[PDB]
Amino acid sequence: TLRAAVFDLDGVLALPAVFGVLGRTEEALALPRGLLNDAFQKGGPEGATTRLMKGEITLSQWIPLMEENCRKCSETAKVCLPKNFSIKEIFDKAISARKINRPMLQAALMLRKKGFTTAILTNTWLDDRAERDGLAQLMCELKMHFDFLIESCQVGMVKPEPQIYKFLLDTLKASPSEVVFLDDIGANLKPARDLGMVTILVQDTDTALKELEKVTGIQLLNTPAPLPTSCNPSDMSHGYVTVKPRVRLHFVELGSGPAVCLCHGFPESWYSWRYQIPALAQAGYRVLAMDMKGYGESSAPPEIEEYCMEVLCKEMVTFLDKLGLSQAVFIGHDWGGMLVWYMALFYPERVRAVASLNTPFIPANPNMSPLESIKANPVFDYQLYFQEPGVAEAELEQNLSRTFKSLFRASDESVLSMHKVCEAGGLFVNSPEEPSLSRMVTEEEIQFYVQQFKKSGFRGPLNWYRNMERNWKWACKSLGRKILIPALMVTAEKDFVLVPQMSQHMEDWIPHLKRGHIEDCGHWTQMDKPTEVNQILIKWLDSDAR
Amino acid sequence: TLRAAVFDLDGVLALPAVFGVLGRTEEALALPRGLLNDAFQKGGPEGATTRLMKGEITLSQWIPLMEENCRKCSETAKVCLPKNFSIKEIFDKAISARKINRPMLQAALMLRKKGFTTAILTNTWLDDRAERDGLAQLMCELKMHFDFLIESCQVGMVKPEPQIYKFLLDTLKASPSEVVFLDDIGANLKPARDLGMVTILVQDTDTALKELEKVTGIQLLNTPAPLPTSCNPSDMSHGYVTVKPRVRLHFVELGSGPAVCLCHGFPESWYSWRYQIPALAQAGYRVLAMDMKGYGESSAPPEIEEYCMEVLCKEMVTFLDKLGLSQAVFIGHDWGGMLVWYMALFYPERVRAVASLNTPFIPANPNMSPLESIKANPVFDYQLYFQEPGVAEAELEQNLSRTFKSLFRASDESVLSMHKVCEAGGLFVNSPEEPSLSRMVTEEEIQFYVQQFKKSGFRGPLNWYRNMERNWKWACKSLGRKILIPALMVTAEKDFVLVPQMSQHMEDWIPHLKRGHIEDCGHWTQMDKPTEVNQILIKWLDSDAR
Ligand SMILES: COc1ccc(NC(=O)Nc2cccc(-c3ncn(C[C@@H]4CCCO4)c3-c3nc4c(N)ncnc4s3)c2)cc1
Ligand SMILES: COc1ccc(NC(=O)Nc2cccc(-c3ncn(C[C@@H]4CCCO4)c3-c3nc4c(N)ncnc4s3)c2)cc1
Repeated sequence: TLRAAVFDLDGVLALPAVFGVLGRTEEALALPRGLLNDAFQKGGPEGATTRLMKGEITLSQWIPLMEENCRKCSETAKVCLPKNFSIKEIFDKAISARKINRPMLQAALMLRKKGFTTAILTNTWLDDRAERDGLAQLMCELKMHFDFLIESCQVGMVKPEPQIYKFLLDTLKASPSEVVFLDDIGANLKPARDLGMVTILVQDTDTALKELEKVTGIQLLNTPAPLPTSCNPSDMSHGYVTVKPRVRLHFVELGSGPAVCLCHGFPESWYSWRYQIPALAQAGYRVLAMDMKGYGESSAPPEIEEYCMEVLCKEMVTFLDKLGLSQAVFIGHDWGGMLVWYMALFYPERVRAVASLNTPFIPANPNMSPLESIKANPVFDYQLYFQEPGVAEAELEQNLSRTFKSLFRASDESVLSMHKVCEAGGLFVNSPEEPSLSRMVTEEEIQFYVQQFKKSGFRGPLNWYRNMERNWKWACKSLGRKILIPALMVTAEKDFVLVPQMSQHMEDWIPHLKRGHIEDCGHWTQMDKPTEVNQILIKWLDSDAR
Repeated sequence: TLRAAVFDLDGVLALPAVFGVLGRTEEALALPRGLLNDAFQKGGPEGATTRLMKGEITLSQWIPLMEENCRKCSETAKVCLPKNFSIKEIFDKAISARKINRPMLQAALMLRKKGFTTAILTNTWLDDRAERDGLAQLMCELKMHFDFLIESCQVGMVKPEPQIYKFLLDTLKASPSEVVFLDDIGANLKPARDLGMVTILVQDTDTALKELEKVTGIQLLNTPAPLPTSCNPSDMSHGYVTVKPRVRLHFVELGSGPAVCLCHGFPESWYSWRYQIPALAQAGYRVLAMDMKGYGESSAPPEIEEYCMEVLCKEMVTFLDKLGLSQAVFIGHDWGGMLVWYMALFYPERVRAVASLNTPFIPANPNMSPLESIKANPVFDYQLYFQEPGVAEAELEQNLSRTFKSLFRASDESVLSMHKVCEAGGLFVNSPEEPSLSRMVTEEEIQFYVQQFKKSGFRGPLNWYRNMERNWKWACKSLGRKILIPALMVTAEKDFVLVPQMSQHMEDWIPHLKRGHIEDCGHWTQMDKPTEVNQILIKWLDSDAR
């Protein structure tokens, strides 16, 4: 019968409770017990605090009124408030110290994953303090995970008034018996109970979650570590820049701070960074997740030479110019990782820092043709298969769902055996018509890639491999250079195409190179090990990129 | 015969010349005259500096080589270099001190305006220093104003090599006699002259521009103050956010730094901010120029209530949520100015600072109907004309070019007389069928507005005026509040609709309100006085918004 879960903010989704700081202050300043809490609730439904919680006045208008109540209370109690007593200081510190209650958020996230409608119902204020951004940032992080956020100061009603509960029920489109309501204030829980809602008085989080698990029949405690937050394509800001007459680049954009340009590989999408986008934005960065040239909503001209590294890099520099960005940190994976090393070598003034997942930096051999190197290693046979225009396109485009389900597999999921691809006559000749779904992806996520690839197919993406000679000639111009800007190389233990050992000599050309290494990780780094990718990238960004 | 102008960077488009710092350093450290300049050019075409200028090595690889040449030169000269002599420090300071030569840039801008192809040809380096962003920012500001930027380190050729001149001519698609080439180095001018180009040796800017004016036949010196840089719609980054199922918001985005959300008025576009967008981005802000709901590429649902302030504000808060922005500075003009005051009153935690052009903040009268106030003032008669759905739409949509040419007029250009609009039967009844073009706009800029309005017409825009009662009821909830966040009110002397005196009591509700005032400025503030709007906004942003 239960299908909705409602959470309070202070003392439930965020700890320590801002309210509990009035008690801590009394103790720290040796004031009479309850003095501050009494001045706070002074006047009850007609008092200054209710006016604040209903949105009649702002927090900065409330501060002097709370101070006057504090003076009145101290007078009656026959005590003196200290020399430099400040309600502003006390509240600034309390609000700043209040952080998200991670296990409570995890429980809300699990209930919503299981089909519950979730909401935050809170008695809050209109915050106009100079330091208001901290609270704004917290409310943003929290709210994205819920169906509804109901704030007393916006609705002009306050808990425990019965009208706010009828408003919640109307917002939820649910009858009281269908709702679990969690609150740390027993008085605010009473009208929900009186209406017939399941109520949980929250003291310690663990007990509250045990009651929540018992009543919902859903495992919320001791659960496995969840995946980082992903992206819903229709909820993102989509950006479009024309870099030249027939070429436009599409990107997804989230967050504020230093620009972080994410560059996917083959045959991928901006969506390959879905687990990184929210995390990097939350870490204090402005994420620009590209659809590389030839992919998704970006233009896909047919000509091979439109996909040589020199032109791709020139376009990424134009992309920055048109957005008015002097620099970006460039993070690439696979072919994207190759491009980012080239951006660092040719346009260091535009590259704040550079990081590559899997793709090593190997200097060009000015004596050997690049095709000779590919022929020497049996693992790179698929690249010769990719050479003849039309051959790989026909195979990869034949059945899109089959293509992505065969490609996107974890290291233990029987990934494509790429030896003798040319001899066999294709990539999927020993592959099932209907592959099983990898643990890394949902059916819906595969259908997103299928839909994206319906627009342009595989011509542009395969063209990235068709400029060996052109790329070699351009790379030779960089032979006397070193990469001296901040650089990170992330190796994936079980990537059998871009093996960790291929990166071993990078320090000869990148002396200050920093590294990351991910164990039990295949080629599809971002979706294989998203938590670890996020951990490595955020740590390096905060230390080396600002 | 002349149709192309080529400019050097160091000593021509940027001053003081980075090269002249070697001489200043010798003088300041009392080193033998020419010692540093000699170590700099040591080895000539085979030396370290040519390798740097050709892109063989980066600036950070060059620094130790220059230091070794400095040691060799001092040895031969029988002198000692000082205790803490640093080539890095010297160059960091020289590059940072180098600023754009504004009169040279103005001359290039005028020549391009008159149909010249313009280019920058420069001997430069691959900058990987920790402080490289300063130079990146300068190159970005400069390059946008030119057809081509040719950098020695990217082309692998250097002035005075004849190949770079043949490459320039091929890039320009011009014969030498058609080209003016300006350089501060006589040796680098010689091959252009030998090819038959018009050459100008640049010492002082004034003399160089007198020679340039004489040879081109174009007034470049003593010219009137130019307009700020505008926007070419096809060169901007275009962003799109779905705020709810049937509503998407479009915006143009430029720059990095604190988010600045520009909100246009009626019946306008993001393009109404064209002179502000480049200037604010250059000032160190991330500009988000909206197409407000009902306009341009943003959705335009037909329902009146979709355009009440409460819903418009809720959507702008959702817009911030989806972009991952905790706050933005909100700057509005006209109806946009009305919305920004409402954002400050209802969502102060999301508003970094608020500024309005022309639109005052007038608290709601809880005793009088908003329609009663409009009827009391004859100037607001056009608002009653705007009430009946369909009437104003038919008149404004009849001839789009006529609508915008009649509307967009400076204070001295016989703007619409809005008295007895209802009695007359319309806005344009006493207006010509073919209005003259205002000095504020080009024919092309009018056709941009015409094209934008072809999509949705005037229904959504007029609906902003159709929520008087709803807006009044919502505004009454804010009657006990004050705006205590940073606020700027900009009045326009000759706006006869939004008169400066209408803002006179704003300090009663916004005690710390800052002001700007623009004389001889009509209603269309941004295009009437763009230089002054930019000056007022940048000054206030830098002082009050970060
Ligand atoms: C079947 O589905 C797939 C999907 C993705 C891939 N991934 C790739 O093919 N990744 C990729 C991306 C970019 C370059 C390479 C690559 N594969 C082989 N080499 C050859 C080098 C040369 C000597 C040692 O290995 C390179 C590289 N190309 C370059 C280059 N052009 N410049 C610099 N370093 C390298 S490494 C691979 C493979 C199969
Ligand atoms: C014919 O082409 C045009 C193009 C643009 C305009 N511009 C406007 O109509 N601007 C505009 C925008 C927003 C509000 C108003 C406005 N016009 C009259 N009042 C009435 C006030 C009330 C008492 C004194 O004047 C208001 C305002 N509406 C509000 C509101 N709803 N809330 C708060 N303050 C105001 S001022 C005007 C006019 C003709």
